[PDB]
Amino acid sequence: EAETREQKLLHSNNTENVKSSKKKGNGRFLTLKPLPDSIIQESLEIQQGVNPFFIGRSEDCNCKIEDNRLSRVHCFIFKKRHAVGKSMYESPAQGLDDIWYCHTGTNVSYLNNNRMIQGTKFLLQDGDEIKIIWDKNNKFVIGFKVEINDTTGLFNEGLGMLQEQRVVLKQTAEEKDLVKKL
Repeated sequence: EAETREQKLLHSNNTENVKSSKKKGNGRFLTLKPLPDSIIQESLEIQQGVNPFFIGRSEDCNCKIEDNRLSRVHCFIFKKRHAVGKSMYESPAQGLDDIWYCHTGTNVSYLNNNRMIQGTKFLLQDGDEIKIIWDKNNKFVIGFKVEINDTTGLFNEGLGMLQEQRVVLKQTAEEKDLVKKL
């Protein structure tokens, strides 16, 4: 209980939160945690792989990294079905969904160790510290930390199942003829 019962708004204690004042994870998959080394500092939340989740100096992106070096829609993250490797394989992965970091601005964004060169795409993983921007010449880096908290049906449960087999992939499908408009 908490209130006399039915008055401010209605029903059981805190209405047992049917619509729920609380929520957390109602459609969240990744929490972008920018660190202090990055001009940004806190934690963002990409909803269940918004697909796509742009990010840059233009709020038009699914997020906002307020960083001048960003050319508006500076970087462009995407999300889609894992899609098993083309050929061979034994147990595919129908369903699930992989993420795709893809820089599209005029500059370059990256993923821990893979430097993208605009209009480029790349795969993302859990705890994948990314860097929307990186200009050591004038002390300006956007250190970020991809933190997958859901991983419900996320293929590979988000955990970079590898040691060294994921390099930046140039654009594709014209930013899927959808991210190409930014």
